[PDB]
Amino acid sequence: GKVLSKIFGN
Ligand SMILES: *C(=O)CCCCCCCCCCCCC
Repeated sequence: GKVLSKIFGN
């Protein structure tokens, strides 16, 4: 959830 945000970001 933070990845998409942290990995993926945005
Ligand atoms: C927040 O929603 C985290 C989800 C980010 C997507 C990860 C999907 C892939 C999961 C398998 C990778 C190995 C598991 C740690």
